[PDB]
Amino acid sequence: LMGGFGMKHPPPQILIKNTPVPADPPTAFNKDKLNSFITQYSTGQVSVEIEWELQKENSKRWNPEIQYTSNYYKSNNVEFAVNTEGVYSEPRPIGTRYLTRNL
Amino acid sequence: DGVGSSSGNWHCDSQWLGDRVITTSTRTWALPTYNNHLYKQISNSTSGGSSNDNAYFGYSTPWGYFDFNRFHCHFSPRDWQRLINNNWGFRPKRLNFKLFNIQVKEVTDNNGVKTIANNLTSTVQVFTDSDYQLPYVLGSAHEGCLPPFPADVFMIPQYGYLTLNDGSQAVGRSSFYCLEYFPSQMLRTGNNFQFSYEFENVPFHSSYAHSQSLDRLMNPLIDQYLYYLSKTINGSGQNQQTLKFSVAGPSNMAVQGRNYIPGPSYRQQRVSTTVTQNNNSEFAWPGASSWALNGRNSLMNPGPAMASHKEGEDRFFPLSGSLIFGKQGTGRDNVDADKVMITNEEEIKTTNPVATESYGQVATNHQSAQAQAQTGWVQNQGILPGMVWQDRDVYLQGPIWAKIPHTDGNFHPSPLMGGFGMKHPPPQILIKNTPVPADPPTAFNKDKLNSFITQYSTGQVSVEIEWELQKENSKRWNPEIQYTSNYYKSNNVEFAVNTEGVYSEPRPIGTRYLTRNL
Amino acid sequence: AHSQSLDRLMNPLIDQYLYYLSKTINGSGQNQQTLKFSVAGPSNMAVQGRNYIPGPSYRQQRVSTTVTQNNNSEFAWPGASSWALNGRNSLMNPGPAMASHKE
Repeated sequence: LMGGFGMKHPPPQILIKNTPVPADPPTAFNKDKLNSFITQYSTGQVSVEIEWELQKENSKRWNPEIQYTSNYYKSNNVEFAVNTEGVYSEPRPIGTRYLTRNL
Repeated sequence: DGVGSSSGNWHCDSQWLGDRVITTSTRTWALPTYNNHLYKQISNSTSGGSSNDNAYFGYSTPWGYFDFNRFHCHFSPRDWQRLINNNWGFRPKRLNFKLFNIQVKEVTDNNGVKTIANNLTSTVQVFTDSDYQLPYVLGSAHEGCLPPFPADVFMIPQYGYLTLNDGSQAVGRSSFYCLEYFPSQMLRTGNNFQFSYEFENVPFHSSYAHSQSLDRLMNPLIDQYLYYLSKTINGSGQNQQTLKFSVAGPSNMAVQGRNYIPGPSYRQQRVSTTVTQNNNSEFAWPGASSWALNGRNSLMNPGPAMASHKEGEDRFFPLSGSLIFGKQGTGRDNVDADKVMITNEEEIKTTNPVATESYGQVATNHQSAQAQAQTGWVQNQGILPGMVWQDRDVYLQGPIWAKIPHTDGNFHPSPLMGGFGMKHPPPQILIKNTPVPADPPTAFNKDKLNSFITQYSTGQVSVEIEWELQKENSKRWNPEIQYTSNYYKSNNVEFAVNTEGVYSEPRPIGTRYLTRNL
Repeated sequence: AHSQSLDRLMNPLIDQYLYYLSKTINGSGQNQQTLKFSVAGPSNMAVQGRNYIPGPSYRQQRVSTTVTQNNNSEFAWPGASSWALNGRNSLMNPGPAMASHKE
């Protein structure tokens, strides 16, 4: 209902955890579990590539279509570009529907 | 191999085939340094020990060991439910053990602030005792097991043993085992350990109850062709004597003849969970069934497997004859009855005598015209040819196996506590992190180095067991009893984690639900 | 021989996860009754649970090689353990193998 492609078996969840490394155990044995651990974190890179299948416009329309454009008028910033403080901001939501087909 | 490559993957799954189960488990362990790398000759005289029954002598070692032999280590509550509801019996077949992803850490404590650093060159040394040349600790049900919940990190328990003694002194037959005196495998980060083991043939543990008792084996419709002595008295009055006989039949059972008799019994004292019904006195030690060995009275915990109570009376339990488990976070000493988990043995009422009752009754004397027939009570009955019994039941919290002591003879060497007795159980895995000494002095000294680096190690253990199953063949019509989670709403989920992150098992789960014919 | 006894099979360092009934009496005085439990451990052995028990026994009469410590009477035949078969009392020589003396 929100949008997208419903699937019985969507792409699976990737769960990640950094394994616990405990601090020094006491010398005398204790039944209880170890609640003292080393403060720790991890870092890396993820690559996600998707292969998409396209359906090309076959339209026999005469007059020109509507398209999505960046309006030319001058502005303090560039849309879909970084700020002066280094902040990336998307100005407006972009739908998928511009080209037309016959009903 | 190397520092930056992992020694092994985490594999925790369990796969159910038709006749066979394979349960893999993986945990994270932490191994400290024990006894400052020393063997310290522990004995009762070190602290207290003013009673001869409590006298002991032994040695404590820097080594530590893996004890995985409780059931909750290898089974989740769901894999246990799936097991005991669908199957009559089981037994282990193979065992496979792995140590991997070892990490050794140095600790420096200065000015109260402490920095834990990583030693890449340090080793940890581990061996399995395959020839059973060491005192076998595992079968005694001591703490230190792999936690039941896979997310817990557990400490490895210290190894130590006891030998002969007279009081606290050592008798000349006492043995001393140096564990350094065995070949072991030394592992750095990037080394991994493994071994395989095959369980010797053990009879299937029977997970079933009986759908008929031992004293009703009979066709209720038909008479017996054998007689009994019904009437020894002609009538009231003097000199009235006759021998009348009668066909044993459905009208009068319990006088019929039958081919088999219930198992042996050693009576236990009866104590009620209701407070006021118990006596006002201390009967705990004094009124308890014990067995004496060499002047020492060893109280008799779990003895011959016997029905804990009779019929619908659950108020009472045998003093020492039942297993008692603690709940989560239960205190050490003087725990109230509500925090302990008392186990219920009543499933064996059919083949076994009640633990708190006499096995039977025997005639004391010869009767005669002068002498009346007098009968005494049998408190204990050792065995008779033709007896039939069953072993004590298996739980999630209870031990999987034990070691049958090597001796000239043993009768039915099934462990009194529970599980699978074996002459050659799966071997002990002992582990120690090798000593790294601090800076030696410059001038040579004869004495051994007593100054070491504070150090500990960490890693993962994988233990997979291959189990053999005996499937239910039952032709019963009506539905079985099964083990269920009761549906009613509650603040928490049973066999699930708390709000503080604590995992707790609410109740002990026996193995016996399905029934078979006696 | 055996280098360890049957009632010491255990790790002296570690506790048992099984309990026993330690205290049946709340305190001195009337109507004081409670069931207290305790972990069986190195402090109190001989109350621990254990998987095996010692062999069978048929009691024999005790007689001392020191003369004066024995009783003054004839207990040889009368006070001796026997087994009767078909009206005959066969005195029980070497029966179940049992330790001759204690400590």
